[PDB]
Formats: sequence, C-alpha cells, structure tokens
Amino acid sequence: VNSFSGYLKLTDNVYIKNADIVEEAKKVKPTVVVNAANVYLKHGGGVAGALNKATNNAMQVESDDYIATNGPLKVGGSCVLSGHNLAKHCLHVVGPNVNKGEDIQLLKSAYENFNQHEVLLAPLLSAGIFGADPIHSLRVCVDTVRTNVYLAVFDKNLYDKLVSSFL
Ligand SMILES: O=C1CSc2cc(C(=O)O)ccc2N1
Repeated sequence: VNSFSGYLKLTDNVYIKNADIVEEAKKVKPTVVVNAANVYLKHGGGVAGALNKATNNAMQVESDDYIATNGPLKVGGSCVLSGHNLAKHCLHVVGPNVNKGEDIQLLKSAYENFNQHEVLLAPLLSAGIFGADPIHSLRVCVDTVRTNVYLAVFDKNLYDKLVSSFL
C-alpha cells in the first residue's frame, strides 16, 4: 500500500491523475519525483522550471554544481539528486526534445531509467514544451516501465484525452 490518492489505474504498474506534480510532490513526499530535465540541468520552464521554483532555486544551485563536476547528461540519460522539499530524491531524466530535432526512439531509453526505482511520481517524458505527442509518451511509458509509476498530467483536457484514447 502507498500514499498516492485519486489515480486511475491503467495497467498492473502504471497509474495516472490530473494534478500539478509540485502540489502532488508536496503532499505525498514520494521517495522519487522525476524531473523533465535537459542535458545542462537548466530548469527554466515546463515541469523543470516549476519544480525548481518550488525548491526556491535550491534544485538549480545543486544542479549547477553537478554539471560543473560531471558535465552534461546524455539525451535518454538521468542522474539522481536531492528532492529538496518535494521528495527524498529527484531523478532528472532527459527525454528527447522534438523542438531541438532529437531522435524520438530515445524516449524508450529515457523511460528505462525509471526501472531503477521501485516507485516514482513522474510527468510524461518529452511532453509539453519538449514537443512530443503525449499519447505516444504514455504508450512508451506503459511498454517500457515495469516499476510502479504514478503519472501527473498538468492539463485536464489532455488528461481526459490520454484516458479516453488509452488502449
Ligand atoms: O505549478 C506549475 C505550473 S508550471 C508546470 C508545468 C508542467 C508541464 O509542463 O507539464 C507541469 C506542472 C507545472 N506546475
């Protein structure tokens, strides 16, 4: 049994809810919240900008030190950093950004990072300002992630379309 409330069950392991990931993180304090990161961990906008704002920029300060030491992530890759006031850990995952021309086949590689964590609160990778089709992102999630994933969807309209169209 876990703390997550109000989710619709899509599969054995994937759950979905219309909710703000930040407000959901603040309420649940999950072991892992996933960030929709870029390779530079520059948390300017979208989910990343909202998570970072909710940490009062502490996520960005920590991320800048990580990049100064390790250099950029790979598209499809990830790193584990603090969850600050939102979660125990933040898994920063880089999905391909279609608005930069990145290979959408890298979306499966991105979701494979989730399998290293038994339970996660996450957004749909490569959705929103990363430019991918969120219906496609949900399909790759269900067909790739085997651990228990609780998906938070920003837009109510999109949430209802994802559920209604789910196979
Ligand atoms: O508070 C906010 C507004 S910014 C924001 C954007 C997104 C998104 O782009 O999916 C998700 C949650 C978000 N939380």
